[PDB]
Amino acid sequence: MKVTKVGGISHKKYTSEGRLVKSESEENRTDERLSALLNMRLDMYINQKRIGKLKKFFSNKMVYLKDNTLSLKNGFAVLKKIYLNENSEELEVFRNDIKKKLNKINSLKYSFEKNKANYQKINENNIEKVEGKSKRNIIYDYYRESAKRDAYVSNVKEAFDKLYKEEDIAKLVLEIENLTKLEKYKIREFYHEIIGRKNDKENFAKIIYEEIQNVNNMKELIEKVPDMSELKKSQVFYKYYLDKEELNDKNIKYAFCHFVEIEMSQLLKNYVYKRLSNISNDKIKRIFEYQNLKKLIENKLLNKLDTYVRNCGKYNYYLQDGEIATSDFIARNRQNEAFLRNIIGVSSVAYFSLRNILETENENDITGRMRGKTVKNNKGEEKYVSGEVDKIYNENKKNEVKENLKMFYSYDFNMDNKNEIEDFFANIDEAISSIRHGIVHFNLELEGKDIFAFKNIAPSEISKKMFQNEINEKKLKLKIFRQLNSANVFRYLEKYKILNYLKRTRFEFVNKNIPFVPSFTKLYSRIDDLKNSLGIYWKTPKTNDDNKTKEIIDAQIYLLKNIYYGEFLNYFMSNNGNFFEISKEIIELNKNDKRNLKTGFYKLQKFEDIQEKIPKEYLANIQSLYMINAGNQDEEEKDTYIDFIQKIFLKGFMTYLANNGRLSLIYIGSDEETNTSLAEKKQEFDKFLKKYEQNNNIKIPYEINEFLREIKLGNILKYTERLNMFYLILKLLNHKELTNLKGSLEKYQSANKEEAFSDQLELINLLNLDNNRVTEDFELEADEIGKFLDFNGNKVKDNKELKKFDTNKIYFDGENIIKHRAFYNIKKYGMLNLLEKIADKAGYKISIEELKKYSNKKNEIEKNHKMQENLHRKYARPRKDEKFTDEDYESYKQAIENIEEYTHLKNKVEFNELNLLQGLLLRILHRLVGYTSIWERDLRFRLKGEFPENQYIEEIFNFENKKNVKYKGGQIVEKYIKFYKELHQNDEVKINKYSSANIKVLKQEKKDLYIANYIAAFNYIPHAEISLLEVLENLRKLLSYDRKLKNAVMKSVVDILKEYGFVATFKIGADKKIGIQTLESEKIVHLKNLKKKKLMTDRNSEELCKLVKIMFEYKME
RNA sequence: GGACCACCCCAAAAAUGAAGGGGACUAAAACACAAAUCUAUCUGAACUUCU
Repeated sequence: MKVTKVGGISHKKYTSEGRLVKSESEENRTDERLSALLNMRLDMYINQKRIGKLKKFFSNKMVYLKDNTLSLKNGFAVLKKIYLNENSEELEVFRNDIKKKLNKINSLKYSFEKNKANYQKINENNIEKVEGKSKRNIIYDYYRESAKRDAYVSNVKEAFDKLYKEEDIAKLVLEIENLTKLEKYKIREFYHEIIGRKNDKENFAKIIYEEIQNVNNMKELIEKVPDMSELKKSQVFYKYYLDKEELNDKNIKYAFCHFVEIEMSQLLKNYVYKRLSNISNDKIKRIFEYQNLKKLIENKLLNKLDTYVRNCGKYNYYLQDGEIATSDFIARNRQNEAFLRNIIGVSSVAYFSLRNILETENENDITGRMRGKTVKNNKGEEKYVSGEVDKIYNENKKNEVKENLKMFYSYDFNMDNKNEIEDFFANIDEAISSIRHGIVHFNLELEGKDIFAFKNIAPSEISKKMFQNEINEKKLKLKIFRQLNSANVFRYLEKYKILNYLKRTRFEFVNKNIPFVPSFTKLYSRIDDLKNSLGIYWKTPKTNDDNKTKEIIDAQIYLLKNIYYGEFLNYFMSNNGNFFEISKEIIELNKNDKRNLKTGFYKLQKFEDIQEKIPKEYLANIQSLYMINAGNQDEEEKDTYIDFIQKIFLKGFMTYLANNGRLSLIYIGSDEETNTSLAEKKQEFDKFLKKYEQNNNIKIPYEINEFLREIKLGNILKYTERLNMFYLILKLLNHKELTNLKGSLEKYQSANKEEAFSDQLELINLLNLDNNRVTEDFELEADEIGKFLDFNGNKVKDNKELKKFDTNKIYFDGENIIKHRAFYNIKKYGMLNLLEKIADKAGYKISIEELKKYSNKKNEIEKNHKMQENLHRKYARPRKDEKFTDEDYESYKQAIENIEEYTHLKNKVEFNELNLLQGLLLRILHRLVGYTSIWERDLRFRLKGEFPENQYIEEIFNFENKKNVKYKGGQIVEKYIKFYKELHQNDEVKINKYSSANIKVLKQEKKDLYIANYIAAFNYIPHAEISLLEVLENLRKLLSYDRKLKNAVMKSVVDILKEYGFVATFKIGADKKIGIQTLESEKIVHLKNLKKKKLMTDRNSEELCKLVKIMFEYKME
């Protein structure tokens, strides 16, 4: 019986009591909802025809008691009178079950009132510490210090041994294995015999409640009532005497037999009672054996102790004198703390992209250095430091640094200046340290707009000139023009069809601060699916070429996309406009649909009670309902809150596209006699743009300038100085982190209800016209292609041998390079000599006969891909004969087997499997940074929670800093280890665990705490001297303080492997060590109906599937 | 040490059903103008409807 998450209501805890709260207003809804749940649904109260019809009848009928009346509500002998549609003497049968329903509601009503806000900053002897006020947090605050931690473990072991006696558990493990279904009560009623409730309710329940009223002291109650159970005496001390008695070492032991009994009950509710669950039967052996169970419960109370101490440190920076942490505070706090862990992550990628752009052989980072400034010696006071930008000019890498600078920036550098460039790398490195110090100074003052302030940083002569040549209104016109050309618009439209387009649609480049809008891709893809379900009148372009259709749709998307973000979202979100005209329409289109008029079970019924009076506030209510009902649906689904919100922005867009009034975008697209006249138009303009990247200010031809005269822009940033440094960070970022940085700045604005990065998000969108997808005229040294190719068993290195290698000239084709898109990302992040070593171990090479088979099968896919689409059409919509007999089935099987063995073979010689491998290795390493950033935030929280004094702890978590008294030099791990040694100076072996001889094994193997500097600096990527399965091993050792993070390491790695089409079965041995048992590429099922003949056509090739398993296991030497 | 196959919080006279609830409160995800294609689509309830 779910109580919350049903309207907009949710349990939100407050100062005086916890409260059921309708989404926005803080009024009490606890009495309103719990009176509404006080009803007996009459289908409970009961092959598939008589049963299935009666359940639909009595689900409408509810039996409630308002007020002490048995009247029924619309949605045995007394049950049939309702079925024959025909008072109080009859319905008194149900009060036996409604009194059990009433007592559940009164117990839940008291369950919400005690779930109140706990954490309160206090001020005892001039230090600001945070304590809990709840009954449990009084126990955790007693054992808060690290000295009393061993007494906390012993009291759990003492309480566990008084409740569970090694054969009561041993019989209880047997009953969990020896059930399948409907036998839960035998486990349950035996477990109540272990606790002993039958000699508790019947002997002490009514006795002890009288004596609580008299003696008002636990010491006097035990003297008054002797011979209590050790668990019952533990329960009374928790409820009636824990708030108001002082905690001695003798009376602290009463609270632990109740804390252990909760944990054993929570294990039964998850692994026995509810759903069993779907996990295993081998899991149960690991959980419930007595020596494992005694270890697991104390490994779970020590988790709950450490989350308290971590919360007392987290709520010490974020809270004033002065305040109690209500759920309004806590939820806003988490969305600001998740903001910080995304800016720590964006400065770890920006270091990493600055290490590839300036190739360091040491892979050792970065201060201080990257400009030449001398410093005084101990003797003589005369030296010159080793600046890495001056290490260019010793190795003469300036032909290669300028090559790496071109991939990130597209500015024409001149390495002969060499003082202008060393000032440019200073302004990149000072910009990353500026947002690094912003994380520190978002503690004393909660203003996130000042972490991108970039104060006291003057831009270079390059970075000023580079920014103004990417903002001014003439250059943005030649990026709109490049996006129009690259989307094949000039080839599939007439000249006046697009001049009429450019006179109307304006290009902004304004964030508009609207939450939860769908992207237009993922919304264009729904059109042909939803075309019949909604009154759309659209025609997706269909042509018999299927490479022409991909290029018309790529022009169909881009032309409608600038309508969607530019003109549409200003119309569709103004208070004048049709938002609720469409929102009430789609709820009616689902209600008045067929087969929902049969049974009124349409899914959009839970939206009809929402009005909200504003289209912008309506989304913030739907996006609030979405965030509270995430994680309920399994497999998961097309989720309702996103599916409903994609219908509004697609019905409303196609209504905005019909009314006023451009609708010639359908027939783009149609006149084949026109496309002959525009066939070479894309080639003439692309030849111009390659002459534009070689030199900008040449000349603009007349046919170019007729488009550029009409392209209109919304807003220009006008060059403030602090955006100049924020631009240099964003060019050092891939697309996945750049949208995470786009998302985290939007979620900061919607959480704090202010606009603070509206100048920053406007500059992210001026990088949204920069992704070119024909990337990026980089050089392709032909030796570097040929480390993956084997010409007669040897790597092709000579450029003449590459022409000798192939014949069909899908490679070299002199005198040029075919320049595949896969080698862009593998070289920008290179990670190019690494994937040589992985491919050499796995034998992944491009054979001659395997490349020769490519050009044979390439002239056969167009026969196979067309024949697959034709036979699939007989399967989906026959409409004529109700055929697709078995002779069509076997012909469809041989069609998709040939597409499968070609697409696996196309992706190998087009290097798309290396672009998938590089995309997979880097996606894992960008995710594991996000766990070491949680570790850095939760490291200062445990230390500030343990020690509210000792202000030197904050001096650990600084990054230059020149101010520190005790911990001067080093990064976080190098300064934490000397904090750890001077704290445990009397408690070896813990010093010798971090001793200077032990630390060399600890650092080289990247064990317990040196994996944090290893992951966050991306030190895997040049050499990989420790494998991923040992990085993931050492990260779970690092995150062992928090169990929800130690468990979510492997869950986030399996889910990354599942996005790239792999099903991973890891094994974790008896030693803490991870190995892959099996990888399989996930099966694309064809013909999902007909229930017997599926085809399973796996996505990634088996040769790539082996090659990923080597990548996790690859270690240097 | 065994992840994937979470975690935390509140509820013990009557109301021993702790056989219950809660969590944007806490992680994982999801949402976002990168990419990638061979999975009919569309309704629904804990396989079943559709033109």
